[PDB]
Amino acid sequence: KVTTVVATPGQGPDRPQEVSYTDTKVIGNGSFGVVYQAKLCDSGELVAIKKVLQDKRFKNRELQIMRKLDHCNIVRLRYFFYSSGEKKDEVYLNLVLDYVPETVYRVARHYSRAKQTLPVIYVKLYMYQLFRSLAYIHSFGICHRDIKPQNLLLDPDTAVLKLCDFGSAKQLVRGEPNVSYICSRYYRAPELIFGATDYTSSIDVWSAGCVLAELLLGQPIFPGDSGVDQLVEIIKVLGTPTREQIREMNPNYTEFKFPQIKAHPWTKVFRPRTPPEAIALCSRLLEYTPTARLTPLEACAHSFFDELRDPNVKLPNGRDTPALFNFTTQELSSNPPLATILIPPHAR
Ligand SMILES: C[C@H]1Nc2cccnc2NC1=O
Ligand SMILES: [Cl-]
Repeated sequence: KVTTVVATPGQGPDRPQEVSYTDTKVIGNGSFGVVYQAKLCDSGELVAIKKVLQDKRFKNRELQIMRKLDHCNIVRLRYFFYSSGEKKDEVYLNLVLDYVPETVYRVARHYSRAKQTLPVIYVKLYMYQLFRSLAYIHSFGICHRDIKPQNLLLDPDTAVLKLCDFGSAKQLVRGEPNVSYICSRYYRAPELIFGATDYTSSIDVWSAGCVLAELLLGQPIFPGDSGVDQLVEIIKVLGTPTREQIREMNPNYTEFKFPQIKAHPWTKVFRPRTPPEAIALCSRLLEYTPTARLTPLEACAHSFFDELRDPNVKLPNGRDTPALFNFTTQELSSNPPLATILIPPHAR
């Protein structure tokens, strides 16, 4: 079966063209709808189609955001079109996205089940690209709100990483309140658990730190029973937050009645084989005080990733590393001076 739709390019001008695809099969699910895999008749290239029920009255936040983005470390919106569904009054938005099958989650699971550790070189590669993609979106004031291993797609051969699933993403506006119960639980920042509604894109940074730790440990670092137990799991490592730290998180409620627990030193949290740079970076990601956390750009500048800036660095499969230094002014906006560190001599 060959299907044809009138679809508008994602980043291109607003002019619909005919698009044909075949080999359609379901590969994903969610409250939003369904996700298909298909092959374009033109390029024979594989693509994901995210199908979301559309409230014809309101605009789709994910579409808006997706159309603005153009980055190597973000899954790009090829096309979008509309279709019919069930009732005669229902309209579905379809997002035609890059198809990348492997995920940081599956990759990390293979290692975890083999009682093995993911080689630090990959940790650096993956985390660096994640921080770069976050630096990009944050420069637009856009927060992802769902950073987790499942949302990090991997090309196993090039070690290119791409951020996906902007269904929870939003452009944060100082003054306007945001929902607190957001993000996947293990990767949920502490302020969110405190019911904060005036939070910043630094919640993504917390999430990223959770991913790093998980990759270093072989399992989630804060595996909470629930949204509230999530805080207990956190406390059992960072120790009870101080009254000032709690104040910083902008709480809607603090009546938790948590028992007094002392911090567990980072060096003790990880395997002894763990590089200090990784521990050091982690400790400045997972901080109670939101403003105390590194920005993605600073994180990219961290020493943990120095090896990546070495002119001789190579992928374990012998190939060259993906392009990591081709920054744009947009990307460096939050702190241009960092270019000195981010863009190395040999790269210029
Ligand atoms: C939406 C997200 N889904 C997906 C699943 C498997 C492979 N690639 C994908 N691309 C995506 O954007
Ligand atoms: Cl490789």
